[PDB]
Amino acid sequence: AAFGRATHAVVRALPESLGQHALRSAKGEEVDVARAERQHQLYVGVLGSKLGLQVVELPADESLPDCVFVEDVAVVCEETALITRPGAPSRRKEVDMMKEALEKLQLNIVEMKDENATLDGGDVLFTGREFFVGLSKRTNQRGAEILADTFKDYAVSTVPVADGLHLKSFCSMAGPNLIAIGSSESAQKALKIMQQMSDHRYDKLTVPDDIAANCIYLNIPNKGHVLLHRTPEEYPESAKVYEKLKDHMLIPVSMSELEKVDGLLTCCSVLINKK
Ligand SMILES: *c1ccnc(NC(=O)C[C@H](N)C(=O)O)c1
Repeated sequence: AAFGRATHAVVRALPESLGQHALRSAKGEEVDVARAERQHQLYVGVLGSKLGLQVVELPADESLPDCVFVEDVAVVCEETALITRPGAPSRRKEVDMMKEALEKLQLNIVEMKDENATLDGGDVLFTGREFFVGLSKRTNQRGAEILADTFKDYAVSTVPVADGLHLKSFCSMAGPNLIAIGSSESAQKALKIMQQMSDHRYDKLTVPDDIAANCIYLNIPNKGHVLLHRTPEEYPESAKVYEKLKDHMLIPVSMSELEKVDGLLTCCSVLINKK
């Protein structure tokens, strides 16, 4: 029942087409697809081999270049899975394989079907106490309302997200009651709005690189606090901050290639607690 407890993870392999065809915020560097695949394979190895989660590995689909980013297509809370309606219409065929995987794991499925609702899972921060939902270019108010209707036990509030970002482009949970947050004025502005709307006072872990505020926190039996964070080679000044979590088992995980198409650590798995 502890926050961040997980027993299962759903992931999805990336297709060769991701290199040229995945959506991306800005034209930048060439994606090395082979290197992205190696980094994705190590990421899966941490969740499954190192941490012992039961990993469901969905196969790549060359016609769905963003299909590695499974977090955008489902939000899981306890035994209920919301299958989302991704803001980019061409990603909506990703939900099919996800719905099948979650149904086989015996989760109760709720599908976002409203033709006026969109929501990317990357815009959803679940603190263990409530949800914050980014209103972005991919997630709209109607999507937020359907999420609130799906998880009626939890408060849900919204926060404006800028540009070609998701809410978790600059934050994520780093522990119980602990929000990792970027240093930018934008990231700080959104955190202030979240904190004002909440009944609770959260502790913060502030990192100097917004993108490095996306980490994966897990509570693993016989291990305790676990945190996957970006490496010192990628973001040395943010890695230094994570180093001061002395009761966390810290695991540096590279994601530099998928970051080129805006995908971060949380985006690459859906985590489930089957107690
Ligand atoms: C995790 C964090 C931020 N964004 C995502 N999703 C994507 O970027 C998907 C796609 N490349 C896009 O919408 O641009 C995952």
